[PDB]
Amino acid sequence: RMSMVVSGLTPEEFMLVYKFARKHHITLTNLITEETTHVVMKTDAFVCERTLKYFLGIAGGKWVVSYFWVTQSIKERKMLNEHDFEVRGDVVNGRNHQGPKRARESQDRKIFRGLEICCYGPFTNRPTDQLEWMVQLCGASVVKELSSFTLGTGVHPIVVVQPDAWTGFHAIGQMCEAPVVTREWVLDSVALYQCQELDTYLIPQIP
Ligand SMILES: [Co+2]
Repeated sequence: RMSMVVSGLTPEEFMLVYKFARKHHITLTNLITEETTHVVMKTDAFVCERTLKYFLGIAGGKWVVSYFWVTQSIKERKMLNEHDFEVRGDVVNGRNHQGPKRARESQDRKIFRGLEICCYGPFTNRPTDQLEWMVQLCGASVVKELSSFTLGTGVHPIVVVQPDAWTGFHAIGQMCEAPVVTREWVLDSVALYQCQELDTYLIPQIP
């Protein structure tokens, strides 16, 4: 049916979503799950802040719809089409790039097609498991330990790291034969719904 999650709103804005939820029998909740159909983002006149419910909503190929969908529907006294209120961007993508759009559609071809991803080392604003769930949702396979990468030709190993959090290293290459990228690779790739070329995110691996 319809399950809504909400992001970046104030209490008085949450209340309007609540009103809208009651009028149209839409379950409204706090946490985002697979069962959620809609993510309601706060936007400007339709770019939003990159949030966890934003990445996960896109990762699930959901309706990542601007808060304007609600108030306009409240004002026009019926459920408007999500189509005309869907979010277009953030800071990885200004105004137009169609992150959520590529995603609602593409579910056949997922950006992390046949990939083995390892979120290695400490992580901060984005928990290891949230990045893992994100990465899984885009079609990848999660590896927990560097030595657990499949010894088979068909998959490509990637090591995702968040530099700031440690005090990972430049010595991952010493423990495995995988490209090591910064977590921004995952975040952008998901934001934009297009697998980013590892090139700009690769980290110095010391021989
Ligand atoms: Co290849």
